Amino acid sequence: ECRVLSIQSHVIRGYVGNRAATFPLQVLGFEIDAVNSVQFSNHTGYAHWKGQVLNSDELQELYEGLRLNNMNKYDYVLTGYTRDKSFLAMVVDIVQELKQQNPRLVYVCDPVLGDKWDGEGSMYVPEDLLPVYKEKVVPLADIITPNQFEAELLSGRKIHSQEEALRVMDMLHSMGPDTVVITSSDLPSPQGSNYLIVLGSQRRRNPAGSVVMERIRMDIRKVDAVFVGTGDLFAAMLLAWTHKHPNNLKVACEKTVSTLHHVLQRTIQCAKAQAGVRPSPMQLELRMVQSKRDIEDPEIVVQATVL
Amino acid sequence: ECRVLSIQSHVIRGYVGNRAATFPLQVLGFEIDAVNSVQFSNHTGYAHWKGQVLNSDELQELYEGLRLNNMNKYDYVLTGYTRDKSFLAMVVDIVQELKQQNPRLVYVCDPVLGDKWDGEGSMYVPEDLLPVYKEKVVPLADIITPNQFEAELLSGRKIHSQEEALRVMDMLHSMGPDTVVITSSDLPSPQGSNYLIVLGSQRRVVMERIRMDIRKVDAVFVGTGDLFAAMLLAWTHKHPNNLKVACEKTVSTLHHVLQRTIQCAKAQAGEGVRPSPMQLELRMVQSKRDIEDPEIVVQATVL
Ligand SMILES: Cn1c(=O)c2[nH]cnc2n(C)c1=O
Ligand SMILES: Cn1c(=O)c2[nH]cnc2n(C)c1=O
Ligand code: NA
Ligand code: NA
Repeated sequence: ECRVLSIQSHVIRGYVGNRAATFPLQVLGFEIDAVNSVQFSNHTGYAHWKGQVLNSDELQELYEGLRLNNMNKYDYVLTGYTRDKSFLAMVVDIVQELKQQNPRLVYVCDPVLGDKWDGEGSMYVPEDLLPVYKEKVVPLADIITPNQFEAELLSGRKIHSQEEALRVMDMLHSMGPDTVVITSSDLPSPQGSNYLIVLGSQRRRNPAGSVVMERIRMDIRKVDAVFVGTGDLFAAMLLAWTHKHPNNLKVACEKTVSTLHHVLQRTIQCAKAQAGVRPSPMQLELRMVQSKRDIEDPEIVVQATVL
Repeated sequence: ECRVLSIQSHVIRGYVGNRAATFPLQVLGFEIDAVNSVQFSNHTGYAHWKGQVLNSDELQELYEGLRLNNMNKYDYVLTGYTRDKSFLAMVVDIVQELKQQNPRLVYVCDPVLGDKWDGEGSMYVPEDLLPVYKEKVVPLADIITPNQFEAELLSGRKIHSQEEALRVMDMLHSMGPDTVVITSSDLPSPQGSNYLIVLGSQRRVVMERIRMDIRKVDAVFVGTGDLFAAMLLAWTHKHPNNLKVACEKTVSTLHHVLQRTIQCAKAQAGEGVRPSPMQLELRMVQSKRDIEDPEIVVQATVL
């Protein structure tokens, strides 16, 4: 089996965090264990929400149970939105130990920090997490999925073009991860302003022992709606597809993105049908269960360009 | 869509409570929402375990979030192992309101209280819960899945035979639930000493009673009851007026999961060697196909 330790948020209603990542990965045959970092009624995008949060001591306690039972052996660790520094610090110590047990362990990290909605975006998490991500998390990460804003904060350099983005990706590689994917863009696109850019870069040592790097690009059609959990789903699927195609970033990224496409298209349709009228957050909840078939064998609806 | 609110335990490693009921129900297309009554590193059958418990106040606030957003509309509610009196009490108040919100809501309840090994009965929860189950839970439930021991405790009458079991089930029906299934019993089967009898009764007035003779296994699995209730919910949903088929698919599904689980357990633990709780964890993920369309391997007989 292939074991994944996913430490993310949980909601009763809806799909974000572990709710967005668990079903798909289970459907794909992964033994995914879910540590819920928070338990809320629904995501914070709704008008109302209530719930509890897990603290760093409780996380450590849970890991103790696993350790005591000699069940602290994983192939992958997967994290995303993290709200607290001591929690993030604990996540770091846990990954560090799991990597000692298994040096081949792959840590997939979605470095959630914030986004843009003008020019100079804003953060979604305490600023004191940035230094921890820079000095502790990223260095341990093997695969990261920052958006442009996050790539800039992590690298400490702004991005105004594709070449600058690639330079940032090289900087991020030097910080630690062999696979870097700047998930969202807003860089010029030959197809217009209705498209966003996805850039991916993967460094690996081939059979002959040569260290090479593969770079790809995708121009994805934007959507006129605010979805939640897509980044969590993107990271989970990237994990799954790079696992299946370890030396082919292109195919891995094309399947990840296509899976997202099918889920979002189905979600958009159902959302509209449930009215007209801008759908509510509830109606825009990802149609995960209904996308089982697309998750298993996604029809490739987009092709990446080689860089 | 068919929404299900499942209030059960959560474990990081393994499959029990919500871990045993969610994946299968999702695979089957249900929009199941999971309220984790606890979050443990693994079930209590291991040498060690750590975790936290959700208290009744936390359950209420989580529900408040749903209510405030008008997301308190469910087609089903699913509960199982509960340990606190106050938590269970909070659970009935919620089902109470959810039923007020949706009169057609079906409440599937697995009355976890205890079980009888050799002959004597052992309790799994504080006895201060029995009164709550009898007086408030069961009366609210529409489908219950007690083993023989639990049925005896709920009805207050002992069972020594099949017809006494059916009379107890008639008693449980009068208490409220239209569907009653005795998932496990000490009753004898002509199939041999290695089989146990399962009895089901559904009211809809017409009554449908069925019987299944199931093979036993010299191994202790955790989460099977949780999975049984989830699947019974799923299949009774697909076949609402046919307890016979709903139970054959439910039991057939468990068979495939346990069969696969036992084989992998022995493969990991050499022949002759008794598998550990870790090796005995249900092989849920690998049973996706069996959950979607279970090959029928057991026939129920209409009584
Ligand atoms: C996007 N998103 C959310 O909106 C959210 N809300 C609560 N947890 C959450 N998590 C983990 C998340 O990733
Ligand atoms: C059988 N069983 C257990 O033994 C257990 N232990 C902790 N949660 C548990 N749940 C939800 C359960 O169903
Ligand atoms: Na992101
Ligand atoms: Na039981």
